[PDB]
Amino acid sequence: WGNLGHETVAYIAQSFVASSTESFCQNILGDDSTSYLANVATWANTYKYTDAGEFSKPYHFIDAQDNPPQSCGVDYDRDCGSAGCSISAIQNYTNILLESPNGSEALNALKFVVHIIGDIHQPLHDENLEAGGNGIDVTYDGETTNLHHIWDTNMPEEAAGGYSLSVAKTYADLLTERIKTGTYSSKKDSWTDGIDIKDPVSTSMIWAADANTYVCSTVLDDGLAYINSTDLSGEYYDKSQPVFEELIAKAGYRLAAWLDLIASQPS
Ligand SMILES: Nc1ccn([C@H]2C[C@H](O)[C@@H](CO)O2)c(=O)n1
Ligand SMILES: Nc1ccn([C@H]2C[C@H](O)[C@@H](CO)O2)c(=O)n1
Ligand SMILES: *[C@@H]1O[C@H](CO)[C@@H](O)[C@H](O)[C@H]1NC(C)=O
Ligand SMILES: *[C@@H]1O[C@H](CO)[C@@H](O)[C@H](O)[C@H]1NC(C)=O
Ligand SMILES: [Zn+2]
Ligand SMILES: [Zn+2]
Ligand SMILES: [Zn+2]
Repeated sequence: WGNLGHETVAYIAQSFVASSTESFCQNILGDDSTSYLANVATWANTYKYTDAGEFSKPYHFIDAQDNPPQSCGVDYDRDCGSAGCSISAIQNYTNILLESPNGSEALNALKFVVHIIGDIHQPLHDENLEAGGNGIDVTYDGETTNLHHIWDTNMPEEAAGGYSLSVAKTYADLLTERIKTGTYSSKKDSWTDGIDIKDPVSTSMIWAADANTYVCSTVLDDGLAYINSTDLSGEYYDKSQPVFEELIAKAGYRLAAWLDLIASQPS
């Protein structure tokens, strides 16, 4: 996701974590504002463009070698690669937070988890084709961009009605209400099925597989000729919106569940 998506995911998580989980995170982050998760939700992106953080670029995605839009699937051994991926990074950073929650590595590990649980839920972060759709040129409301970018940024910003942190907070609260009492309330019990703090690979693979199904159903089902030749702010947007909204909601809810687990380990 772009900044709006990541900040939305983070504000949703802040709405669902336990009070002790909140304190646990605020201490690690050295940020006790009411935007504590949202303030750091883009850090991993910032960091990957620095000298020290270049190595972490591959941690934002898993390049699933599947066959969309006819068939989708993610396979950890097949797809992660020797440079690491979203799934191997969730393992590494979760385990840092379990083994050394007070240590010097906990700050970055937490910021990585917050960002990467978000990124896993963006379907094109679970797809090899043309570098997660970066290589696919599109027109969006008259602007030339690419397919990955519209999923990350153009479409969520359009749906949220902006890009600022305060817009993110309002979008988060909309989606949060959908979870508590609205259209997602009968789905959310299934959203933490299979979650296991002792098996970050399996757990994050559930989420990656889930987002990946949308590559076939939604992202690419019109086919590449349609996508090359049509302005995607029309019908493509209209059918994309409910999918990215639900996936952002899931990302937030799952991030909160995972943070609760990490924060509750005895010591
Ligand atoms: N194989 C790839 C390559 C890049 N990206 C993401 C991370 C990059 O910062 C962004 C570029 O728009 O897309 C992706 O998800 N999959
Ligand atoms: N994430 C972003 C960043 C910028 N802009 C647009 C609106 C801003 O006014 C302009 C900045 O030059 O670009 C946008 O819509 N989304
Ligand atoms: C785990 O995280 C640390 C700190 O960013 C990094 O040095 C290391 O290479 C990572 N290990 C794996 C296996 O991803
Ligand atoms: C997109 O259009 C360009 C130029 O019209 C052409 O080179 C290319 O083959 C097209 N790609 C697809 C998948 O239609
Ligand atoms: Zn992102
Ligand atoms: Zn992206
Ligand atoms: Zn990222």
